[PDB]
Parts: sequence; C-alpha cells; structure tokens
Amino acid sequence: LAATVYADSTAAHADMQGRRLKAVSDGLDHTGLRVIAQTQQDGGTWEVEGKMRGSTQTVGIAAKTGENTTAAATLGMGRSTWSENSANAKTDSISLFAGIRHDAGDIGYLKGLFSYGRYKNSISRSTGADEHAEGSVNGTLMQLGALGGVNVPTGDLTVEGGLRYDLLKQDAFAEKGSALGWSGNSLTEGTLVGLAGLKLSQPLSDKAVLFATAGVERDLNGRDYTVTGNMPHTRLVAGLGADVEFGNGWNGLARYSYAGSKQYGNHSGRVGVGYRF
Repeated sequence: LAATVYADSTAAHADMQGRRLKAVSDGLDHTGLRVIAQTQQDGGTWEVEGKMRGSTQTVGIAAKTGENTTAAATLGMGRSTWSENSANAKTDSISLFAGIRHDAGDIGYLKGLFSYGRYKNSISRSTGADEHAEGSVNGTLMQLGALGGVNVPTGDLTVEGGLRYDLLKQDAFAEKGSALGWSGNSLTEGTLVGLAGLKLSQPLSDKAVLFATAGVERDLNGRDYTVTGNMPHTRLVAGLGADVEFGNGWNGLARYSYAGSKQYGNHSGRVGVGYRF
C-alpha cells in the first residue's frame, strides 16, 4: 500500500527543516543587529527512483544582548516538492526559529535553539490503474536543540557538536477519490539526533572570510511517519563558504553543503544579504 509517499514526503520535509535550523545557528556565530535575509535551495535524490526540491524565504535578526551573549529570532517559510514513481507531494510551511548563543570568553560556547513550524502536504498518487487519490494533510514540526563548541588554532578551526530533538504532530486526514485510499489516523513521533561538525576558516583579507566544513550526523532513535487504517540513517556532510563585506553596513554570505549517504545525496545552497546596526 502506497503510504510510502506520506511517510516519504513527511520525512523529506522533516530533514529539510533540520537544515533550516543550521542556518539560524550560523546567524549567531558571525554593534548589535545584523538584520539578514536568506534563500536556501535544497535538491536531493533517494534511489523506481526518488527525488526532491525545496525553496524557502527567510527574515530574522541577530541581537548581541550583552557580554558574550547573542540572541536571534528568525521567521521564514518554505515550499517543497517530492516526486516518486506514482506519487507527488507539494509541501507548504511557515516556521518560527530562535537561538541563543552563550560564550565562554574566547574558548567555546553554548547554543540553545528552538523552532516551531506548521506544514501542509497536498499529496496526489496513482492509487490504481487509471485512478487518482489525492489527500490533504496538516501538521507541526517542533525543534529543540543543544550545541556546544570550541575555537581552536592566519586561519582558524572549529569543532562542535550536540543533539537535536524533532517533534512531529500530524493531523488526521482523508484520501478522496479512489476508494482504495487511506484514512490517516493521527501521528506523534519524536527523534533524538547526534550532530558532529568540523569547520575550517582561512582568511582572505580584513574584509572577506573563507571556509570549508565537514561533519557527520546519526539518529539515536527511530523516526518513521507511516500512518494507520526503505529509508537509511547516518549522513556524512561536507561543504564550502564565504562571508564578504560590501561597505556601509551591508554584507554578503554564501554556503554549499553535500550530505552524503549511499542511497541519499543532498545539495544545499544558501545565499543572502544583511545589515549591521
């Protein structure tokens, strides 16, 4: 029974969202205010062969609320699509992100991170020969995250890790059209995630900062979003990135990641502006 999509779309979003938090985290790391505005384009493939593409707009702020403290609340949205054999899933979301960065003098730091997010999946699948079954499904992801880091020694190294816990509540839905379509019973699921990354940053000038990143990330416990009445684990990720300064407050920013399983590659690229006050 198709349901694969439900579970498949839901998780594929679930993943993507985890990546959204990674940006917000960024936002702390980098005068109070830097208002910033980003886009993040994700594109992955799964395999009968899986595929995904996602795009999100995003605006948030990065207050230096004091000695050693940074505070950041971002809000954005996102659209996301999933193409599988017979089933497609368009996704729509709006979430609220926040992060708090405490520093220990110049050695390392803590990050408390939070996210609440709404999402709808319009699913549509060939549920039989010549027969359509579509359905609409509503839900919430909620993200909570601990994370500590150390500065290490022109050029600079950073080794950082922690845990994330995703809480997904999905509403109870109907598959209208073909009579072989599911009636979704609701779904609570939660998932601890280990996170472990290394970041190298070699400087170009006193106005442009260049870096390369590698890290891994496993799931400590089960995540499955099948409903009532395939998918692997561990990722390697590497990437590239630059900051650049453009004059009168203004500044650029750019980041590429590759997330690399055997049977799950993902490409994620961020780009946006920012204003420091």
